[PDB]
Amino acid sequence: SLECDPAVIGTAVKGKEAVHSDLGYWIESEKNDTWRLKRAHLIEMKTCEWPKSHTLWTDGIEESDLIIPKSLAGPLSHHNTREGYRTQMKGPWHSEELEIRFEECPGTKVHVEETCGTRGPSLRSTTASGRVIEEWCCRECTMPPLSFRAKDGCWYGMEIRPRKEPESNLVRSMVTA
Amino acid sequence: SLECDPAVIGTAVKGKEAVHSDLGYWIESEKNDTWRLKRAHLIEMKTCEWPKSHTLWTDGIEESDLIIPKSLAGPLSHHNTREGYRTQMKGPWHSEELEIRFEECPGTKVHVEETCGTRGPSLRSTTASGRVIEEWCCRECTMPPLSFRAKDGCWYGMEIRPRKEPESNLVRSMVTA
Repeated sequence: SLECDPAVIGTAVKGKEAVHSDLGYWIESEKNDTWRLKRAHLIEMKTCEWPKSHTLWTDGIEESDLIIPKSLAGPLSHHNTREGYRTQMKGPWHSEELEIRFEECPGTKVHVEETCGTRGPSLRSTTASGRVIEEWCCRECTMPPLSFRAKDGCWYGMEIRPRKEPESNLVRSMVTA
Repeated sequence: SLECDPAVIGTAVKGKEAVHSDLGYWIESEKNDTWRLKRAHLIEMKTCEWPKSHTLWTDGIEESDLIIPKSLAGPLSHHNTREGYRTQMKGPWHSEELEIRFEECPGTKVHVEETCGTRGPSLRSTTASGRVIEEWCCRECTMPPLSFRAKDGCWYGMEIRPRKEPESNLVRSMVTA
């Protein structure tokens, strides 16, 4: 009952490339030493549960490791994972159209530093004034960095914080999955 | 090492049908009340383990519920199951080309009755003399019966035994997975 409509789901693997898809989601994974989320295009967020019947590699998964949360129809799959990242409960899920993308936001740099702040809600790379924040960090995430390409610009994964900018003056997601 | 070559596996679900495939195996499943094995065509048998990365719905399976054995590259999947049947360790895996089909062998009928004998090595529907054995049973399997279509004719799943003919005068599989 809680389950997404399986009549319009399409999942396929061949070789080193895979996709979980439905009417609104296109979730690409790839084999690069290990299986990992490669990119996703999300058209309209929904709250149903992606059925395991239409999911690749559903066993041995920590729910907290899924990039796209279970509650937002994230596949319960090793294909919906990425080393150094956990579930993006507070991603910019308000955006109508979203791209999850492993690349630095334009004009920004991310450093891996134990000194960084902890994961909080996704921050956008530009202030409300429109100023680009150049330096970011994460404590133990992997490069290239998880980023979200949205209607209002580029947002960073929960792991990724401004390196010196005070978290106060930035735009943050008020969604919680 | 133990694992089948993934560069060649193609697995896909759309709606109520799925297929796990590679160079030699074509394994179809369907949603019909539950997800179940529908048919399989196996060009040549092999002994490797089908990787879970290329497998749908891999969690909470007991291995002895998988129809095609794990050791014969059977996918560790709820799509490789069928109610009333367990792992066909002693199927007629010697046959070249081979088709798993849920249908009575020609000229034969199968009765579900607890008085049947217990499961054993797969038996062919024709004696060595070429004579069709009409009446078969199984203790608690489901219809249509699990059968194998091979080069030398039609074989039955391990659960399906001759009703009255004394199994001694029949062709058994000499194969164990």
